[PDB]
Amino acid sequence: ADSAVLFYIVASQKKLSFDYTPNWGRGSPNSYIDALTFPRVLTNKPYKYRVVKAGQDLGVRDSYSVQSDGSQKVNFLEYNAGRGIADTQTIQVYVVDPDNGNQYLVAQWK
Amino acid sequence: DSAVLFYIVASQKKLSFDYTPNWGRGSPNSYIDALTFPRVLTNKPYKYRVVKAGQDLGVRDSYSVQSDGSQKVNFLEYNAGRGIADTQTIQVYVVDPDNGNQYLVAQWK
Amino acid sequence: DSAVLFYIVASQKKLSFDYTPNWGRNSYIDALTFPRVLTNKPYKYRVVKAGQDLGVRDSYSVQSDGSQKVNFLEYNAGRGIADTQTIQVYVVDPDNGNQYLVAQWK
Amino acid sequence: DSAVLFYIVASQKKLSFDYTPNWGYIDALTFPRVLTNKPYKYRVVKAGQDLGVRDSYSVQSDGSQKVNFLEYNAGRGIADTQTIQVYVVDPDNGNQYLVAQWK
Repeated sequence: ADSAVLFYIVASQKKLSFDYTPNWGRGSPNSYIDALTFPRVLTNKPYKYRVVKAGQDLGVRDSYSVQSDGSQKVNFLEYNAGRGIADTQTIQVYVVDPDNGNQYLVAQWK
Repeated sequence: DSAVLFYIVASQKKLSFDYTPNWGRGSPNSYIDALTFPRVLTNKPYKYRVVKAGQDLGVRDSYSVQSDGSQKVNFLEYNAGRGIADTQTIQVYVVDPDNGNQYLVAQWK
Repeated sequence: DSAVLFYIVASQKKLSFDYTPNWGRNSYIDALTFPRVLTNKPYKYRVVKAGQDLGVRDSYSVQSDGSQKVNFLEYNAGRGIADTQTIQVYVVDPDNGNQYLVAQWK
Repeated sequence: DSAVLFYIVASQKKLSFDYTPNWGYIDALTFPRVLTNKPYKYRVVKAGQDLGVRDSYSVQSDGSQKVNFLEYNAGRGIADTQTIQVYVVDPDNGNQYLVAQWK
């Protein structure tokens, strides 16, 4: 039951809109996923992203900048030494809170 | 409160809401007779409880969520057909139909 | 819901509470006691009997052993409530007037 | 934060925990009474450097759990000069929450 939390948020911020519907970008070949873009990301803090590939923590990188349409791109090339991630691997993407370094899963591939 | 927001993101990828209060005024202008929210949450058919100057006016049935996402709370339905004099504090609570929990969403003075 | 739990651990490193409802019965329910209530704010309680809002009353003191008792005689014009009906008990937040369910009978 | 406190009260009506950091050169961190709803792991970060995750020691009968920094720092304690952050790791999603900090 998550109404108590939702309205804890409404209490703090009356007007809020976000969209973390995952857009998985595919390089060449299509087998590989090389990016993830969110249509509308939270902007209260300059969040960072951590990527996990098949159980391997690829660490934290600087975020690409929120674009004027509110979207943000995570470029997996920046985390994976210049290579896409084969789509048979599970990919986890975390937001990292800059204040305490907390990590929250926001996207998962398979 | 980042931990709570992303708890919401975890369960609800895409969410938009707007409870910026639009205080309606009858005639005379001194009286507030309504409150309108531009875009309410719709996951549950919430209702509204109104407290006028510390007096609990109780719960009533919600007006319809309109096609633009808006929802109106008519204080005439809580205050026996009179607006609320703007010198009184007004508290509006959403009521959770599952457990009857109450959460403040708008406050006049 | 682990994010929320550790949000609490974050704000408050050490915490113990116990709201396991001890109902006071022998067919009418005359009271409800909680072994260990939260004490960060002086909470009041609102009681609803079989859907009927009996409203808010002033709280009894938290006892030395951390317990607090809600006496339904103060809410129901001096009368117990028959187990027939569903009793809901809400904590009332004195800051904003919010209320959260914390106990239910049937 | 009362709204969230009582949401926890709602989900579990009886609960006690104690994460007041017992620091023991700092070799280790002990928590008198950890949550046990999941089998949490811990991640350590030293002076900004991610030491990563290690398997957890068993929760003691008195509810306490010990994090041993020798397992995270290649057999060496951490000098109190540096800031140590300690995160619980949620085994379901891999989320991490800060639960202790040294300066």
